Parts: sequence; C-alpha cells; structure tokens
Amino acid sequence: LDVSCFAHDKNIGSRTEQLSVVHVASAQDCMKECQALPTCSHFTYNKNSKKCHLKAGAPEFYTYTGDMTGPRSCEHNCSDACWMDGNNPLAVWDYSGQPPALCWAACMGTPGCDLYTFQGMTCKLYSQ
Amino acid sequence: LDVSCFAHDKNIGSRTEQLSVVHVASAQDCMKECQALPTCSHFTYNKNSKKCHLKAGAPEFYTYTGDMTGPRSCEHNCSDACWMDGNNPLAVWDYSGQPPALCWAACMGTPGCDLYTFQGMTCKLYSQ
Ligand SMILES: OC[C@H]1O[C@@H](S)[C@H](O)[C@@H](O)[C@H]1O
Ligand SMILES: OC[C@H]1O[C@@H](S)[C@H](O)[C@@H](O)[C@H]1O
Ligand SMILES: [Cl-]
Ligand SMILES: [Cl-]
Ligand SMILES: [Cl-]
Ligand SMILES: [Cl-]
Ligand SMILES: [Cl-]
Ligand SMILES: [Cl-]
Ligand SMILES: [Cl-]
Ligand SMILES: [Cl-]
Ligand SMILES: [Cl-]
Ligand SMILES: [Cl-]
Repeated sequence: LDVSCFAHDKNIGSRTEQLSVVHVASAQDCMKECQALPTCSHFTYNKNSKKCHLKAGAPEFYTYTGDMTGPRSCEHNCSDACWMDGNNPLAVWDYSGQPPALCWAACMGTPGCDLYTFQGMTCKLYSQ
Repeated sequence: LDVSCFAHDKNIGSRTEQLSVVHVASAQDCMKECQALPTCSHFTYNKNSKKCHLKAGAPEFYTYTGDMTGPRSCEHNCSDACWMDGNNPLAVWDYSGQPPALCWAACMGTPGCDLYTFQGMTCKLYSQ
C-alpha cells in the first residue's frame, strides 16, 4: 500500500471526529485499516504513540508532534476538474492557439454543457 | 469591445452553420453583431472580403485565408473547472503541502460534493 503521497515527518494531524482508533506498526497498516471501513476518508497516524485514527469527514489539518495524515488511498491523482463518479466528457477538442473564451463559446453552443475546462491545448465539455 | 484575445492574422475560420451574415469594417463590429443576437456564440470575420458570420453552435475550426474567429466576448477568462451558471463552492481550503488524494478525501467526506479541484494550494469542493 503506497504511502509516499503524503508527508510522514511534518507533524500534520487532522482533528476530524473518528470512526475508529487502533494501534498499528506503520502508516501502511493504518491505511489498510482505513480501507477496511467503507466510510473512512483519511487517517492520522502518530510515529511515537503508534495510534491510528480512522476518520470519515473532510480533513481538519493541524500540528501535532509525530502525526502524519494520509488519504484512504494515494491512487487518487486528479487535480483538474475531478468528478467523484467519473463523468465522461461531452466533447474533447484541440483548441491549440485559442483563448479560453472560445472554449466558453463551445460550451454555450453545446446542448447539455454545464462546465468546461481548458488545460494545455484541450477544450473539454461536461454535462452534470 | 475587446478583440485582443484571439489571433487576427492566422487564417482561423469556423465551419459552423450561421445565424446571420453581414459585411462590417472590423472584427470589433462583427463582435458587436454577435452580441446583438442572444444565441451567437462565436463569429468568423474575413479581413479581405469583410464578411462577418455569426454562429450559434460550438466552433468548427479550419484554415481559410483572411479569417479570424472570435468569441461572443473576450471577457470569458476561466480555464480551470468553469461552471457556465457559476456555482459557488461548497468549500475552499488551504491544502498547502497535501497531495491531491487528500482533496479527494475531503470531497468523499463532504455531503453533496460531486467534484473537486486542486490548483496551487487550494482544495475546492463543488456540488452540481
Ligand atoms: O495524534 C494525536 C491525535 O490527537 C487526537 S485527540 C486526534 O483526533 C488524532 O487524529 C491525532 O491527531
Ligand atoms: O471566411 C470564409 C467563410 O467561409 C464560409 S462558407 C464559413 O462558414 C465562414 O465562417 C467563413 O470561414
Ligand atoms: Cl516527509
Ligand atoms: Cl495548527
Ligand atoms: Cl485518479
Ligand atoms: Cl479536434
Ligand atoms: Cl443548454
Ligand atoms: Cl495575430
Ligand atoms: Cl484545415
Ligand atoms: Cl470569467
Ligand atoms: Cl483553511
Ligand atoms: Cl454524498
């Protein structure tokens, strides 16, 4: 279980109410505990105390010595327009050399388009 | 009327079916014609012929000598996760030093969150 996506040595804890507390030998075991609970979104593991705290809600970051905070999984890589349920674009177009406004124009002119993104040279259209 | 957002000298036309054809003296007048029609999304104006073609649907770019293609307005600047109707985020958080996966985690753990974006240091949560 990949635990490289988050800092282990920066004292980052989360105050969110927990679902479960256990003691485990490493961060990867805490992650595994989190994955075993359907509703666990993230976890705080403490290096010194070895307590592992599984949590459901959104993180509430704060500083506590020895803490590290990891997601349910590090597999989640998306940062640009990230639909939780996935959602296939209505349209994906090469808009090299075009302003954002013309991707806006494409969305206005496409029935069902609620949202557009323009990263790099790609104009991409979505329906809710 | 700002027409700087698009190339004037690169022979970029659009094949989309038109709403209206007129002759005008400049690109800014073609833009003005487009704005006068509720359904105009973009326009192609030709430098040599001076024909201005107002269009409703999504652009269909192609090469034609003297063409330029402009949006309804250049005011539309958004490129990152652009909701046509606007849509205020459910949540906006400082996630400095966090992987995308923890913004994913925030969305999972927030009732109503359908979509997240993580640009710079900001984790931002949306409902449809
Ligand atoms: O590690 C110390 C510990 O403090 C408790 S009370 C928090 O809720 C945990 O997530 C963790 O940060
Ligand atoms: O400018 C020549 C002209 O060609 C017609 S037939 C297209 O639909 C116009 O948008 C424009 O590209
Ligand atoms: Cl580290
Ligand atoms: Cl703090
Ligand atoms: Cl992913
Ligand atoms: Cl294309
Ligand atoms: Cl529509
Ligand atoms: Cl130019
Ligand atoms: Cl072409
Ligand atoms: Cl804007
Ligand atoms: Cl904050
Ligand atoms: Cl939900």
